[PDB]
Amino acid sequence: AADLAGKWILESSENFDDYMKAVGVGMVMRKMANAATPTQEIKIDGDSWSIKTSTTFKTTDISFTIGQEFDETTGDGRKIKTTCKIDGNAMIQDQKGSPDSILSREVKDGKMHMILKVNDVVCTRIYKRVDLE
Ligand SMILES: CCCCCC/C=C\CCCCCCCC(=O)O
Repeated sequence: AADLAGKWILESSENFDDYMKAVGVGMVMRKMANAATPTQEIKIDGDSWSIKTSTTFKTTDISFTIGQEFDETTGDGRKIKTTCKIDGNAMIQDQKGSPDSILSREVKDGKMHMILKVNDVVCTRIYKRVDLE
């Protein structure tokens, strides 16, 4: 999963609105989030990670150690317990709360595929790399 490092910008999205409805995001915030073109900046040092997700209206920042449970507050404001692990090509962010959700990221054919799963909803968001320097 080491190649997730760098900067990424959203290229395509499928079923994000239903994902947000399932986790309880309100109407106005869904309007903003659906229209957004977020960037993700991912840094990796050994088993230490950070991920900054930026939009014009909201930024989230998390930092963690692979395998170590930590407190996360999501962009929409849910308090959850998160554990991240590496599974070959993918880094999986397993979120416990109300509701639970699974977020996976992996690079394929040069693009970061982020799959978000909650209850019976699956959302796929594909990011293109932004070259740094
Ligand atoms: C900075 C990101 C905040 C986006 C607005 C908050 C609304 C919904 C958040 C749902 C959980 C996080 C989804 C992340 C999707 C993605 O990174 O493309």
